[PDB]
Amino acid sequence: KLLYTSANFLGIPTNRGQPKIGTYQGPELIRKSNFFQLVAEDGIQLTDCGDIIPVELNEAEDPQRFGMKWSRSFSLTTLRIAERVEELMKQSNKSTPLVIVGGDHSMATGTILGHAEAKPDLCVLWIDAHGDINTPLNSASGNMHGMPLSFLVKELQDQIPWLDDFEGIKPCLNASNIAYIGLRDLDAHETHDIRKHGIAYFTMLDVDRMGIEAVIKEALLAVNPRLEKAIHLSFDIDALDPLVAPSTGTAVPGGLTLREGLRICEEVSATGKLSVVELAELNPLLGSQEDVLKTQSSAVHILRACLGHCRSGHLPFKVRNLTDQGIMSRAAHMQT
Amino acid sequence: KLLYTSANFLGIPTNRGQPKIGTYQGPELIRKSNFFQLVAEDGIQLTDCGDIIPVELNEAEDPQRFGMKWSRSFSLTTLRIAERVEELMKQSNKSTPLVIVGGDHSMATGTILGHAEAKPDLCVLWIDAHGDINTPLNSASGNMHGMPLSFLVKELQDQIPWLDDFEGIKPCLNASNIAYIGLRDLDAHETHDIRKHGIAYFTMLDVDRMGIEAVIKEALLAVNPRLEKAIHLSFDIDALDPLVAPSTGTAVPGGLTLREGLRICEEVSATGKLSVVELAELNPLLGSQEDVLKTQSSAVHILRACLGHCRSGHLPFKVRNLTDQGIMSRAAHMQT
Amino acid sequence: KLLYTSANFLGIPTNRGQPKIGTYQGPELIRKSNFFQLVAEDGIQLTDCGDIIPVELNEAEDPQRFGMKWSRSFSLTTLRIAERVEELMKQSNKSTPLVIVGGDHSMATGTILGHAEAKPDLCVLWIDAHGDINTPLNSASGNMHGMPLSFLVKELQDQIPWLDDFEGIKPCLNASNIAYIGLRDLDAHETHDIRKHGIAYFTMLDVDRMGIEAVIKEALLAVNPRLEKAIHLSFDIDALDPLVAPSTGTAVPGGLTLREGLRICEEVSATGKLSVVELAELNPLLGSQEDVLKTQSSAVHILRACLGHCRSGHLPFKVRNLTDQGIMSRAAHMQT
Ligand SMILES: N[C@@](CCCC[B-](O)(O)O)(C(=O)O)C1CCN(Cc2ccc(Cl)c(Cl)c2)CC1
Ligand SMILES: N[C@@](CCCC[B-](O)(O)O)(C(=O)O)C1CCN(Cc2ccc(Cl)c(Cl)c2)CC1
Ligand SMILES: N[C@@](CCCC[B-](O)(O)O)(C(=O)O)C1CCN(Cc2ccc(Cl)c(Cl)c2)CC1
Ligand SMILES: [Cl-]
Ligand SMILES: [Cl-]
Ligand SMILES: [Cl-]
Ligand SMILES: [Cs+]
Ligand SMILES: [Cs+]
Ligand SMILES: [Cs+]
Ligand SMILES: [Cs+]
Ligand SMILES: [Cs+]
Ligand SMILES: [Cs+]
Ligand SMILES: [Cs+]
Ligand SMILES: [Cs+]
Ligand SMILES: [Cs+]
Ligand SMILES: [Mn+2]
Ligand SMILES: [Mn+2]
Ligand SMILES: [Mn+2]
Ligand SMILES: [Mn+2]
Ligand SMILES: [Mn+2]
Ligand SMILES: [Mn+2]
Repeated sequence: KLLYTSANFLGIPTNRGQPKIGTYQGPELIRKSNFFQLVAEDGIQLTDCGDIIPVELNEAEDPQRFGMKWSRSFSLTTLRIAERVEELMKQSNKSTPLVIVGGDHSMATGTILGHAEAKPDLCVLWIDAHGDINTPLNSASGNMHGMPLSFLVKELQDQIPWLDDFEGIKPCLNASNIAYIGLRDLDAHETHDIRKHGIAYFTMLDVDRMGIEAVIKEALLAVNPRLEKAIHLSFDIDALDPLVAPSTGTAVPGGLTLREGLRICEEVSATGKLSVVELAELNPLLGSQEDVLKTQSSAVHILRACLGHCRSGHLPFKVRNLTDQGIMSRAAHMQT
Repeated sequence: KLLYTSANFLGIPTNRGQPKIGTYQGPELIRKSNFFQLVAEDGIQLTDCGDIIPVELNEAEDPQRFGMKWSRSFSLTTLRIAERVEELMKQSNKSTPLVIVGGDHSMATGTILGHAEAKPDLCVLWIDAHGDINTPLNSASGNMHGMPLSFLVKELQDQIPWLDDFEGIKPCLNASNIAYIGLRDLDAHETHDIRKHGIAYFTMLDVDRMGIEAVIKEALLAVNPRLEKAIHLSFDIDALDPLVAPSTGTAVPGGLTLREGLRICEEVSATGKLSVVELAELNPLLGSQEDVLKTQSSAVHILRACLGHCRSGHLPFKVRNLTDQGIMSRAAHMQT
Repeated sequence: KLLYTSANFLGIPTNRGQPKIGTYQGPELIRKSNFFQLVAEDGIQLTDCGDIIPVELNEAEDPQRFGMKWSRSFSLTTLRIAERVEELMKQSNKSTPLVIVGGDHSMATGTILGHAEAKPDLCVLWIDAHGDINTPLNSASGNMHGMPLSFLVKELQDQIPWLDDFEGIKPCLNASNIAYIGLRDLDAHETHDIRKHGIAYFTMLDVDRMGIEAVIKEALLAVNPRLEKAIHLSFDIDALDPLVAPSTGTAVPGGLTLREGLRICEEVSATGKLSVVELAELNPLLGSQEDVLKTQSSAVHILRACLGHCRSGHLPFKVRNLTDQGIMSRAAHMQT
């Protein structure tokens, strides 16, 4: 009765991809929730594989290079993440989805790198208000969480500056393997690159005009037309409207409703090809206590959908019956 | 110009169906609002018929039986409610809708029981995040507000334990007479029963895929295909998204928008068959002061829609004209 | 690459159209935001033309007349506004949109009056929870922000009382030139007038049944069928749901989502006929600090859409390239 009967859970508390402290508490926000319990109530066996420890260098060891902040912390963390994800995905080779909770979105360079080592023909569905595809000299901020796809996309490599410590970060994605949903705050140079190299993208304007059901269908058709490929689902929590996920660093008004979010994850889950889902940019240090609780529960419902939770209900494993307990029913009594 | 020119209002402050104190203040939350005034501004004559007094036994008088909490308080309250609703509906036999404000949802066993005495061929539209159809041995909580339909549905009576004090609670509904809208947190055994006995149900997944306009149409077609039957509309306020109804005991993210809620009620009202509407699970003791105000106003707009309020406007009874007052208009002056 | 390369910005801090203090701070709420900066980042040259000073008489100078509150302050302010807007629109005669930030909605009588002097064949798109078309003897409140269209519509002039100081407020609109979107709280006499004189109107019920995409299309077809006419877009911030614009004086539940709001403005902008947009009823003195921030940002995104901001992204003016900076790319290095 289950598409996935087992899953792995992994925390990655990245916080050097952007300057607001708190994304390192993202994984704990989910472990504190009722997520594990709810997943078990649906019959799925979920193993907590712990946390990856990011490499966090001090300032002297990691000065700006090409405007990037903490780029050596990033290159070392990226390789450490990729190694771990690769090994998790190879022991898994019904499939066993890996659920990753961040951490700021700079982690995706590592998770996709490692994922692609185990499954080189994968596709990527990127759910985000933002493109996360700035090349370093175009980044207005220097924040690495705004650049993680640019290092992975083969077509962009003539706009990435060479750095020795980045050598092991091999571009493993073709522009044709990525589709965006949720965009509403692209930088001009992101827009240029996306359109030039033909990356499939469905912005909130597309969601408004097409509806989320057509958008999901067209995104899957664009990068996984016959469901042949493993799916890496990279879900930025700020893809969702600030009304349901306020506790995140770069919140943008006019986002996906929670329900639109669930629909993306439900459809992706139902392909049977969900290989990795990562959830980025939870920051429980942002907003009120009630803000944190809203963001937490949105995250939990999103992750549950990813593992196959069905809003139209699940059947019980064992169907209970009164007579087995030696109890007299109303129907039985009315008979006698 | 009005489908219903008169209506009755009844409070039922049930609070022994679930453990959070405060649902007993639900009716007063609405009497304190501008509801009565707004209904009068549309030309509808609304009579406040007061409150039913629930039977609330002490612990010694009402211990657990088959895991149910406060089950004798429930059986006695159910009969008291049914008697009152029956008598209100028979004096009413244009029709006169009865508007009931709860109170936790355990009251529905009584309201439907009494309603069905006056109108035995009725149908039920159940608007809820939850199924409220757990049979007692499957209930994980023992809370009666999670069980009220199970006692009414004929097909379920071989899974209801016999209790003498429940004898007068006669199953008056066929599975074929009920349709759900809004579901998103069914228990596994609810799912089993609903599907086994073919109860029409439209979950939030159906609402996402079909749209609320098709959902309403299909729900009405399923249980009232030619508008021959009286309608009992049982509206749990937690059917609506927590963003618009936060002050309720079992809030579930991803609910109906207020507008989707209004559309259900507008269509149900416009059939001319709305016989009873009850609004359950208001708890003004939950949430901030602003939470309570949001929940209150959502409830008021919902109830107004039920009585035929039209968002596209109403015509005046008397059309006013300047000349009657002996006043010179701009047009008149420009003439002379 | 731009439909409008220049725009003017004008504040009108009206506050005598309604009794809650604070709408006079509306323009400053927007000047304090990042609006100007964001508009510049899209390549649009925006000139701040300052504020109009409303005429605010004391009580003795301005007693009630025909139940209207502050009607002489209104007539004098209306003429002062109209003169200023006219002169701004004539120097502008690619077109140069005028962006007006209120101020309560009583200002529209003046802005449309002056606009129509420069462009007499204009059409009006009125985005509002309310009709703002009460004639003075039908107004239950006496608040002028609830009456501004009634003075402009030729067909209504036999229901406007003559007042000498109103003589210069010439009715410049035909009922056939106006379309509403967003209505959900019409007064009965508004409903009567709208239907009698055939004013196009699309309420939230129409938005629910038709969807905003069809609604926009039909509104534009009704009053600007071949895009021949200049458009006056009069956007009441309370058209939007209180969840995204809480800081306004007459908030009504069940409004446009922010996204629906953006879609209206995006389509209106894209006609190339957007001549004036005014944004009314911001009140930063209402609600919490976070309420004010939500309302502010909703306003900013709305105004940006009006000037042609594209949620699917903009192309850069200058495309940057690594080699120009004498930097070695990853691709280049891999070659050698
Ligand atoms: N793209 C961003 C955000 C990336 C967020 C990372 B995510 O939360 O993981 O999706 C990034 O940091 O790369 C910024 C960049 C700056 N824009 C506004 C902007 C645009 C153009 C100019 Cl010239 C300037 Cl000065 C500012 C907002 C998004
Ligand atoms: N169905 C509920 C809620 C009924 C709310 C009553 B209403 O607010 O009037 O609609 C009820 O109380 O009957 C609960 C039951 C427990 N589930 C979660 C759950 C599911 C399965 C298991 Cl095994 C466990 Cl331990 C927990 C949530 C809804
Ligand atoms: N139309 C209103 C609001 C206008 C708001 C101006 B806006 O914020 O610029 O759109 C205005 O002030 O003109 C009121 C009038 C009173 N109704 C409720 C009502 C209806 C009928 C009667 Cl008989 C009574 Cl006593 C009350 C709400 C909107
Ligand atoms: Cl597209
Ligand atoms: Cl169905
Ligand atoms: Cl219409
Ligand atoms: Cs826990
Ligand atoms: Cs696109
Ligand atoms: Cs905080
Ligand atoms: Cs009252
Ligand atoms: Cs179903
Ligand atoms: Cs409280
Ligand atoms: Cs500023
Ligand atoms: Cs209409
Ligand atoms: Cs305040
Ligand atoms: Mn983002
Ligand atoms: Mn991101
Ligand atoms: Mn419920
Ligand atoms: Mn319920
Ligand atoms: Mn308004
Ligand atoms: Mn208005």
